[PDB]
Amino acid sequence: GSHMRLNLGGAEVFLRAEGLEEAPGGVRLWGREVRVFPPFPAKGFFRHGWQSWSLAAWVDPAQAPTPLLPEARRPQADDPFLLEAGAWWGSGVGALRGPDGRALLLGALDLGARVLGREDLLLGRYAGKGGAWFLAYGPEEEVFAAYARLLPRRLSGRPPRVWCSWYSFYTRIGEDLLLRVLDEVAAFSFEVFQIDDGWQRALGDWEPNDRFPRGMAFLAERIRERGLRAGLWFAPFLVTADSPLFQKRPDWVLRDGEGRPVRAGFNWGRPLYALDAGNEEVVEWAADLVRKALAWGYDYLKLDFLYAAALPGAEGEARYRKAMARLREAAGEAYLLFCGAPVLASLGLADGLRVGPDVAPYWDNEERSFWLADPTGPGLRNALRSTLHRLWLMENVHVDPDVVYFRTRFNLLSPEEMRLQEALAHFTGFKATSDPPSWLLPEEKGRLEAFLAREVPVRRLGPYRFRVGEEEVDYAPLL
Amino acid sequence: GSHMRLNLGGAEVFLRAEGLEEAPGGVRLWGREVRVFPPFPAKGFFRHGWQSWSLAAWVDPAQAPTPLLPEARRPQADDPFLLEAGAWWGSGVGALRGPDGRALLLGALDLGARVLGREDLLLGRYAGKGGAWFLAYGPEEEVFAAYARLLPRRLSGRPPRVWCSWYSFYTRIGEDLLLRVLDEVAAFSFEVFQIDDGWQRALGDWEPNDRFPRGMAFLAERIRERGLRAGLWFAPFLVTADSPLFQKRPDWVLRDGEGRPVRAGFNWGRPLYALDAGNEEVVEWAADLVRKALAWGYDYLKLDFLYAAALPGAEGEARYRKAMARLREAAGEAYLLFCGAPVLASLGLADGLRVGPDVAPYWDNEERSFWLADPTGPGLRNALRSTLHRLWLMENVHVDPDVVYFRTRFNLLSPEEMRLQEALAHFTGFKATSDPPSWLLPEEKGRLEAFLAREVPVRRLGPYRFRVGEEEVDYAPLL
Amino acid sequence: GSHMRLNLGGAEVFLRAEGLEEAPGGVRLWGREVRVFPPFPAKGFFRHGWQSWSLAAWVDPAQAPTPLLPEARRPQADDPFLLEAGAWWGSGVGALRGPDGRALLLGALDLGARVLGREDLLLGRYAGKGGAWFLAYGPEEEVFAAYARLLPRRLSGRPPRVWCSWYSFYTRIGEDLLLRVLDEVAAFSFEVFQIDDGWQRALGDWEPNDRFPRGMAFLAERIRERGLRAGLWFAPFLVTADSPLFQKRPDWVLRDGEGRPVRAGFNWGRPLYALDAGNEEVVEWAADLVRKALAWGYDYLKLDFLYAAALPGAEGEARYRKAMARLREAAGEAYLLFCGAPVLASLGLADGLRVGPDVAPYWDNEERSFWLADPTGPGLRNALRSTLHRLWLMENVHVDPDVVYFRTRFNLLSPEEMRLQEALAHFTGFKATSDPPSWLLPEEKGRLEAFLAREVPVRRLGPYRFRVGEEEVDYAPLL
Amino acid sequence: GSHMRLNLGGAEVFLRAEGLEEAPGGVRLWGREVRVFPPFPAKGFFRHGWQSWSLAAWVDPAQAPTPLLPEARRPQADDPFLLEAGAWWGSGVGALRGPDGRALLLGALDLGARVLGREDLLLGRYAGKGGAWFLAYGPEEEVFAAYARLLPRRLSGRPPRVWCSWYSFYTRIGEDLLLRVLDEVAAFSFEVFQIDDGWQRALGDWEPNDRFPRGMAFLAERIRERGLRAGLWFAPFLVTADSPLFQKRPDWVLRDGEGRPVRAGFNWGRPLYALDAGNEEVVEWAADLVRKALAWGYDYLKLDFLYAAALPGAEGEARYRKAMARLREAAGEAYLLFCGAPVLASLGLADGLRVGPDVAPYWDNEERSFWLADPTGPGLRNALRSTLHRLWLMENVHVDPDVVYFRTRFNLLSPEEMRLQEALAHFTGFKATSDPPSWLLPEEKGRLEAFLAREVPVRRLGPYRFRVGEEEVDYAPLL
Ligand SMILES: O=[N+]([O-])c1ccc(O[C@H]2O[C@H](CO)[C@H](O)[C@H](O)[C@H]2O)cc1
Ligand SMILES: O=[N+]([O-])c1ccc(O[C@H]2O[C@H](CO)[C@H](O)[C@H](O)[C@H]2O)cc1
Ligand SMILES: O=[N+]([O-])c1ccc(O[C@H]2O[C@H](CO)[C@H](O)[C@H](O)[C@H]2O)cc1
Ligand SMILES: O=[N+]([O-])c1ccc(O[C@H]2O[C@H](CO)[C@H](O)[C@H](O)[C@H]2O)cc1
Repeated sequence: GSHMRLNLGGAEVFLRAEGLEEAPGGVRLWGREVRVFPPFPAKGFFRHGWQSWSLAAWVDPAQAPTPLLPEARRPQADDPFLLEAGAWWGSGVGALRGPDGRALLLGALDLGARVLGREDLLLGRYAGKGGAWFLAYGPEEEVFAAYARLLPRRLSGRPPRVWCSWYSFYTRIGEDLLLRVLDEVAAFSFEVFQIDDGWQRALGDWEPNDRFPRGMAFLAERIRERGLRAGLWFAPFLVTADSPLFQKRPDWVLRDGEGRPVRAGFNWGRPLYALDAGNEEVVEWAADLVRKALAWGYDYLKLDFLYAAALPGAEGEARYRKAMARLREAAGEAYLLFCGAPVLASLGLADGLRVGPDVAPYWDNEERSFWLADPTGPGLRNALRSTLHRLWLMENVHVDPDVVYFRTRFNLLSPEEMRLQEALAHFTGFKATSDPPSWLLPEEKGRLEAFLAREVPVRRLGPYRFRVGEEEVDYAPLL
Repeated sequence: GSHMRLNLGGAEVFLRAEGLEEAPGGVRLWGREVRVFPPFPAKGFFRHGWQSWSLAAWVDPAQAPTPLLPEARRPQADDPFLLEAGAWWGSGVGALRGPDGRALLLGALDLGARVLGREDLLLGRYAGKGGAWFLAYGPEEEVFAAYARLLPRRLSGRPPRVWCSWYSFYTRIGEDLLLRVLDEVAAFSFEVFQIDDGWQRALGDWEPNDRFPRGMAFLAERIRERGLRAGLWFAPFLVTADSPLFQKRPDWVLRDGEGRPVRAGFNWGRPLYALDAGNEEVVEWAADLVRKALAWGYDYLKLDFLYAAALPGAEGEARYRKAMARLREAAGEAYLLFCGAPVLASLGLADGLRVGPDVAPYWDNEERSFWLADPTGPGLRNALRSTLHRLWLMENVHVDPDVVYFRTRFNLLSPEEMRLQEALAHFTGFKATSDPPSWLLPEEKGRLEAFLAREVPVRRLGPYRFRVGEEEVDYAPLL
Repeated sequence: GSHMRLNLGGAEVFLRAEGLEEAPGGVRLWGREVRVFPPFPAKGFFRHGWQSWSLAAWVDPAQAPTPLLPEARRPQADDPFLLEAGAWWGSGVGALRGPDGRALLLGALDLGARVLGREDLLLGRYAGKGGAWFLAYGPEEEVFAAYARLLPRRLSGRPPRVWCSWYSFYTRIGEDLLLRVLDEVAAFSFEVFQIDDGWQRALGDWEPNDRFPRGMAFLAERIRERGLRAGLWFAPFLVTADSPLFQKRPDWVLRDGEGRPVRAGFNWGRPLYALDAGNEEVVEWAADLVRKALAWGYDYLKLDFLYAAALPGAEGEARYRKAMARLREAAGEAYLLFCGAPVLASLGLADGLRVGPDVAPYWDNEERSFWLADPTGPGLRNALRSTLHRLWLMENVHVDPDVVYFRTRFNLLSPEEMRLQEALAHFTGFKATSDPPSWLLPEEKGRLEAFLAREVPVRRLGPYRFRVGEEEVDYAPLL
Repeated sequence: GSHMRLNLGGAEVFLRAEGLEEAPGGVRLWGREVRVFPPFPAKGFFRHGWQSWSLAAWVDPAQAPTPLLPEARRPQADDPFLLEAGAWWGSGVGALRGPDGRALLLGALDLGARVLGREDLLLGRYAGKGGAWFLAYGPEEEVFAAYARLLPRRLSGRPPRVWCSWYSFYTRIGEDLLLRVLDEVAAFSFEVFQIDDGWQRALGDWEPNDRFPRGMAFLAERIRERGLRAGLWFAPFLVTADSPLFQKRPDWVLRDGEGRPVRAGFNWGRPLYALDAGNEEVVEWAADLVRKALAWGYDYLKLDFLYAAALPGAEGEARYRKAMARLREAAGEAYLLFCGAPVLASLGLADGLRVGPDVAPYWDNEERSFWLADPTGPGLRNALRSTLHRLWLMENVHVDPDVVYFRTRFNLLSPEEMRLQEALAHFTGFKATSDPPSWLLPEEKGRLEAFLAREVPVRRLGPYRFRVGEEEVDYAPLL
């Protein structure tokens, strides 16, 4: 639309927008597409990925992006559009970095936007109908905090302290094994005992399998008989070809313009498919999973692979928001942890939000991060990189950096590496682990109990430097 | 739209169009697209190039068009569309030639139209919204003459006689050098002393450089103190990546739909870019250049590379014509010579129009003409060929065939070749040279003054046969 | 050459070869190429990899072989030929498996031979000039055992018990650290303390680095002062572009026919190159390294990346065997452990031979095994698989299955997985670990010493069933 | 073959050769292929083209060569092999440049060699049978002068002073026109009046055409009636499809292994073909051209396009030498100027040798040099670049830099540009022009007569700096 001139952060900025208003910290723009030109040579672009596991990092806009491999896995890495592109696109918000350490930020205030970054331009484009934008120029942390104020919030007190079954036993869980672990776990200051992936018969068959013979409502009662809330994991909108639901209700599968199932990724050794979050029947079967778990005794729910409800990217965020809005009301005031979730379109609905890739018992699988050009794989470095670039969302949701390791048995991480993750859990307030206590040395049990029981003050000094208690922790070598 | 039958030129012509009425010399059609069927086996297509340097010739529609190389130079050679297509498209007007030397001519009367030629069809397509057409069948000269009278005019008496700095010193000009030449030239019957490319600091920095220390107003006053008008050259809408304005106003660059600068070609050893001529702030800045030049004392302006204001082709003619309209008037009654310009969309705005490629001190550069298949390169043969096929515009504008050579020093043209170009200058009456008189032999100093200072009577007897004075110049060998 | 008929193993076998005579357990053939036709529908091909880390398994010859990725790593994975071909080729020996669990085995008795497998043919081709073959049909174990007895032996009593620095500290080793560990390790029933990769300044600069200030003779004397022999690791024929010797002696680099250095793969983040092992000046410089190490006080040498001396595959085995022959003897009666080595061309020269990929503190890296289709990467599953299919070499060399893990700290293996690897160490009798005892729990310190210090009796009952002590270890699930 | 160590120029040098002897200035090597490794990081490679027009220049061995276009023209640019290659090959001699301004030179002493240049290697490879090499390390000018001493010589006094018809009239010559020019030319101190291309009926029809009605023996008599030797131009081994000879003797055409004519280039608007210099009939018909011209009165012969006798490159040099050996004896002690000739294989037979591309009346046709990546096209810069890098041959033949311009009429060159060429004619002693005296201004006539009549002392200071008389001329900006 119209060419406009503006004074922002003591700089002259030129832009193209259909309308412009004032706003706290910067300005409000309107238009299906807006173009914002930096008053400097731009050295960095803030490339914000789409969902939890997606790369969030400052990148060189000059050099070209590297294709992520294998193609089967892109639907579970990012917005399919941001990866097929030969240019640098991001989801929702972008930012260019001036030579003085300040950032020109362009951020959507409605669903379904993307931002393009070149060294001379920030271009915002709504996939569907137009919408509002926020534009700001200033120090890096102020412009991101100013942007966060203008998005939905949902801050439910302080985030609980969770013991999570995933990052030790993975899918090899079982009612007998978790009963024993529950006994040792209840001696520590946790608030929630969360069962992760491994209890269900199949994706879409969310009923206990052979290794949970007394069902899920039994387990949750023993968990609360120990003064602990019971948490359960679902991938509500995910399905495989082998799932009974996929053949019993073929009209529930999300299909493209030719009726082929939309590809949703590759995991558990199998191609993944999505249930159609636009189908009101499906959204109800999904909300019914929430209430079936609440009836079972669980008041903490880990809703995973949530990008499947928003495929194929920006274009699907409006369906996604409608569908998670219904699950949100079905859950009442149960805790909802969004995982693999479209990050910005979850604000206001989620209670905690995973903001990076899976931690893992290792720093980096170089085969996946480097040879396959996939920074969304499990790994402590991949986890930390994106989480550091999403902490500005602590204003809007409990930010989940993922679990913290204290064990050295059955873990390749170094003690220095482990303290980097521990320090972000302090900073966000989100404290979880998957460490079985019988895997902890006595020295390590004590670190875990001190970690849960004390609120350690922590301060941000710069983008990668923190003061945790009185230690100074620096993350800048990581990148 | 509708199918129609017609008696045109005593033959029966089938045509498809939305409307039809009578017109001096043929008929007017209406329609975004129109189709005309020749009542003969068409043996030639008149392929009319977009801009001054584009090819304008009769072509064999049977044989395919050769790609022009290198690809980077295509935007400065023609409408990009006419060079990507695998068929014969023309800009504005096309014609089919019968076995009796008569032409079936279809020509747009509004901006933004191309014409396709096969031996069995003339198709006319407006890029933008629809418009009117002129269809006519008769002798070659009358149908083109008839077409001309329905297009805008601006015939401002007789064209001035110009001494031009380009075709001798190229960019290696300076204040002291041109003062020395001004002294020599002022002894001949010139009316304009015009400083060409070479005085400016950079494209988009239209202020004098280190070799014009006393500035450009000084130089105009020195020129007027000899009874001459002062001419100046601009390329207003052209810009390079190293130009200061490309960095200081990146929002003025003409960008495609993903924010990339659209390429305007390759000259002065660098890639070329365009300022956006639909950006009203750009048009007034360009209009200001005209005012600054008038204020400096110049009342003859060579505006060059004007295609850059009409990229990406027929689709840009609307934005172009308006931007040139604002220039046409900041100029008042100054003389505007249009160079590298969309030919038909300039009519009624220019006083003078280049209609062929640059002349050069040589007949043809076979490496660019043949091996790179680029007939828009500098060369006397290239220049004559497009000029001869656009003489029919002489009642709409001063038709500039480019400068005439009289020197044999620092020139590879033969005498026979030089007198072809002289002849066309007599015919159009646009008389210009670049020869420094100190480079001239006493013989040649005489022919130069003989040429400038009496009006030789000149007659067209064929498409490529001419009687100038009494000389029967025949241009049929060259094509 | 000639067509032949034969009674082998009570079945009638057609074969083509230049010569034939009797042999213990089958027949000897002669010929540069020989062809053998199975008297059955062959349901499996034994694909024998070239070097220690190459794949050695039974494969379905019907289904095509998957390309190994990335291409840069192919020279360190196998004979380059076996990875470029679209058929199933093996190194030295192949076998076809009948429906009755019996094998038709063809195996070269000289250097430089490959064996091709289809379900209808065993073809054996010498790369260089011709040689002799062993053909045999019978039970799987006896034909491989029979093949073994015709190849060179060097069985030097019992294999020493080694503490190895690699699978705990990797390259981050130093004098002070290994002194601390030497103290802890010297309390267990080890015989060799072996310093692995990490002491050297660079590949081809085999002098101590900044972290071994007192040098390597010092460290050997400290090791012997505890009643241990001192081991040292070299990669003698490997070199990187930044290695000083790559610059100071460019004539020692192994070059192709146009003078380009032949690539040896990609490790330590850099491209790998080879020193030319047909360059006698190189072989003596490499022989000098052995002498220098003996002079320093080391009498156990792990010679690694030995494939670099045999590039580009079967064609290099002649140059390799001679270069290893000169090393075998500068070593005198020192113990030579061959790693990354051409398996069959090492026999009679090595005292010990790695026969599988590296073990790792994890079962499998699915990104390298599956998605990059590289079974030569580090991993316990990869290690067991090639080791089980080369146990038949135990009467020719000490068969090293790689180190055994007892720690659970800094290790992702399960206990069940660890005892698979322990079992194979008992079976071969090659006992080694890398666990720093300070990393061990009191339980694990006990099993380590139990493991080192009494000889457990061990029996093979199947190809993948074993009785170690009394445990009936079954390896059939993993393949 | 054998690895050898050597002390050369006070440096240790390593090489691979079959034999080594001592030799003045360096050493003599033997072998079909030799490899020489620099004792420094190499910054430049001396890439020596094959024939007169071929590029001779120092190049960056690190960056890749650019394909020369169009493919039709490669046979007349260089050895077809040096252009098809993805590496840097040269004809006959190569050299690597140390950081101190010294050169390691490897040069063939027999026919049909090429030299490869990498930053770490100089590789010599004889196409046919093996041969001798010269190897030297030292200052750049000494090693090239040392190499030249070991090649054939033929120094016939001082080179004549020639007036040549080519670089003014080109093919548009004629007996009447040249008679007039002969009259003005004889007033100056020339020794030879040479008729160039344009007198013959066709390639292979070496008889006077319509514009020489009194034949060639007439013209040569009038030339000597003015005290001047008469010189004539031939392309003896060249033919086009249109030539009477090409159809009358199809068995004379040089054909490949399928009987197709070998492509020899593209000139005079037509594809070029070669007569087979291996065919003894052809070599005689060619020697007969020499004697037919001597019978006519001409004692100076310009034998052009001589690469056709040596196609397809190094492999054809032995035929070429045999065939020019016969023409050399047929010519007796007539002067033979070799043009378009294989440079090193002509030594000993030619009297003067063109060592670079055609001069032209312009500095550079950027369309051919840059867009078509063809530095062998006509042009003063292209001429100078190769000639400067071949002056070391003044020891072995009269080195022809090509004609010198003095006119400014019908010439685009600048006076500064013209003096660069004039200075190389002084330096070599080879003085020629094509300037018709009636095209010279009086000032310019006087420069020409002073140029012919005085021997100006000239001195080489460095690779690109000369002292001509007392002026210092610097060529280094050129490259
Ligand atoms: O690289 N991937 O495609 C990929 C990333 C993460 C992942 O784990 C998610 O699912 C797990 C349960 O299956 C855990 O709940 C975990 O906490 C989740 O974040 C699975 C696959
Ligand atoms: O790309 N080409 O084919 C091409 C480049 C430059 C050119 O010259 C135009 O700009 C010149 C100033 O630079 C002169 O004013 C000249 O009179 C103009 O016509 C013509 C053609
Ligand atoms: O490319 N690979 O698949 C690969 C790289 C290294 C490696 O380790 C070998 O070298 C190591 C030292 O760097 C250890 O000594 C180890 O014991 C050796 O076997 C094995 C395989
Ligand atoms: O770029 N080419 O392919 C090309 C180079 C030189 C050339 O000229 C040679 O032939 C001329 C006569 O035809 C003159 O004798 C001249 O002196 C010769 O050097 C012709 C073509």
